[PDB]
Amino acid sequence: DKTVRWCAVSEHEATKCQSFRDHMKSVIPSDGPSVACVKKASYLDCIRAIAANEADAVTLDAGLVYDAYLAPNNLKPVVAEFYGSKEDPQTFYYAVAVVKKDSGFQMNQLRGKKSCHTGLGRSAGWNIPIGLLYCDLPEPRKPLEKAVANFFSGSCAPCADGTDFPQLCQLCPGCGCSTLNQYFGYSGAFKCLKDGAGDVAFVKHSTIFENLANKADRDQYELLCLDNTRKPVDEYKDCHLAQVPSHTVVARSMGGKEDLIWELLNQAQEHFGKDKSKEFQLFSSPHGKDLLFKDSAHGFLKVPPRMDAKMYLGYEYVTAIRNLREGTCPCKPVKWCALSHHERLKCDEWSVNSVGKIECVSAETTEDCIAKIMNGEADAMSLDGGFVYIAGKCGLVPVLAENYNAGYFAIAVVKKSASDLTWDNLKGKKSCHTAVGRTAGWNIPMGLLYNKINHCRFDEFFSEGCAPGSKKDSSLCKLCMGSGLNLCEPNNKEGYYGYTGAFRCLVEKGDVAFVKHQTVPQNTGGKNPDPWAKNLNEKDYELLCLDGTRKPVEEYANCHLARAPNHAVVTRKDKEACVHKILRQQQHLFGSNSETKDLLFRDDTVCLAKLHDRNTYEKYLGEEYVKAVGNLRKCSTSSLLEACTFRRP
Ligand SMILES: [Fe+3]
Ligand SMILES: [Fe+3]
Repeated sequence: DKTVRWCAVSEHEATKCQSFRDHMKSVIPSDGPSVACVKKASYLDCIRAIAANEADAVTLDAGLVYDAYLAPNNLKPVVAEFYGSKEDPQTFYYAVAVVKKDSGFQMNQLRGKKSCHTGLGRSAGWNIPIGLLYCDLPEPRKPLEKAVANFFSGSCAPCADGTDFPQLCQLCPGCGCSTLNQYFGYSGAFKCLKDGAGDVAFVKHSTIFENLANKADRDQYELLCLDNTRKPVDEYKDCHLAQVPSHTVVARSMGGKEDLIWELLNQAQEHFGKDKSKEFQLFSSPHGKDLLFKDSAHGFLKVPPRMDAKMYLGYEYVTAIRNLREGTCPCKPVKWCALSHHERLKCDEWSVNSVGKIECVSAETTEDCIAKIMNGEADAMSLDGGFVYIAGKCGLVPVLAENYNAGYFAIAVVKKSASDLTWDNLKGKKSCHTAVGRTAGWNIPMGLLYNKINHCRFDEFFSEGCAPGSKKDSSLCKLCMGSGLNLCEPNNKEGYYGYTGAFRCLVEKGDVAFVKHQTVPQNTGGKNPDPWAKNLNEKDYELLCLDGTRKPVEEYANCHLARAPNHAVVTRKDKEACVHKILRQQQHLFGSNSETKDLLFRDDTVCLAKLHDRNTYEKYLGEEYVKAVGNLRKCSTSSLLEACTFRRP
């Protein structure tokens, strides 16, 4: 059977679920998904049922999505309710901290201020703010209301115990837990700020726009960011305390049945969704409100499959809630991300030589490493410019660049014999790329080549090639040299992967190689002893310049496609300051003063530079690069980038 066992937490939810079940059978062919209605006492019993393989799916709030993920349940998000409507599906809400312009403080200065909360136990209003501020709270931090009452000088915390902690109702005496209180609710908390009662209001990114219709009024307010700066209120996407998902269907991490759950719900919304006018309505019921799904929902979106819970909730939210539940308070060692066996051992004795200042975490892919940096499992790692872009869209920032001497050059290399080749028409020719998605091998070359054909389906412009990372059936995987599962894979077990592998690809079967400027010289004249390169001379190879001419290899300065942003270290903004510092020390202690090739960093790197003002993926790579990458993402297959862009379209 292709049955999805849906978990209800009430008799009304069960009744609607049974109706859901019956109407599906009139709509879905017998070879398709069906529904079964398991009923439990609570969302946690549902979570446990799903993990115990007694049910498959339930819809939860962000707090429960965290519970569902914790061991031993290990559930993940698979489908997302969206709101607003089809044009612009709203899946998340942002918890923000609104303040008045020129009030002169930031998040790390909230102690002593007057606070406005939507209500005790509420999320944007209480749980999130308090969870981020937890370790700033005075001890003892239990009971939490007492700690909060000894942190802000006075507050309006609706439904707080004003009798034992009157500070929490100074701005709304009695702490009224109803709209009878003027400072209650999302709109009430903002009023507490607007009226001058308080200095900050913990609400949602939308509260302000729903209570002030004119931009002139809104310009008198700002948001507190966690980097201890401020931004305007229409920039909440870059200045919030947490990005929270409104309503999320969860399922087993292994054992699914993600694919059926989506097929079921996708066809459910197509026949019974918003404004479908049937006897049965997926987003309402006469039996009660918000059964199975929120009544205000407009449809379902499929959660990208790379997404796990910690990634879907986000670093900030997870930090907040984790603090409230564990209650554990503390520059601490940098946890570096290693991608392979050889990289790991190099890291391991970097950790021993460091006397603790650097620990080592290992993952199997770069994107798995970035995911660990995002969610806290790891801290830093060095990345090609094409991966810092991905790391940027995912919320990370660059802390340091690799200097080898403005960075390295992206050159297109050709065999001198074949002298018909010019940059102006390589159409129908054999191409060699380091890997799809990287500066020299793809982003720059295919960036420029995107402008002159107006599309990124490059397996049709070129005849064939090796671009490790393309779908293994593509014409840009036919020249690759890996055997078995390694054919065309973007790692070492594909011989044509990397700067030099792409040049080897040119030597043995390609017509042009997109590569850095030091690659040909460093792999010719016997400098590389492996048979394929040992007897090569760099004079047999030329570079294609953009004007349309050709030029020898060692005068790349006048014959390059563009300047390439240097590789860079990336981390979370909440560790930018400490990763910079740890590393620079570890550099004049182990710098220019890898056992195989280029572990952790490229060994030709001489020092790690700081960027001053270019600590953003947009300001480090430059506008013309991100514009190019933006054009090539249309044809990109990066599952991690698909997850991060789901959170930030
Ligand atoms: Fe709420
Ligand atoms: Fe690179």
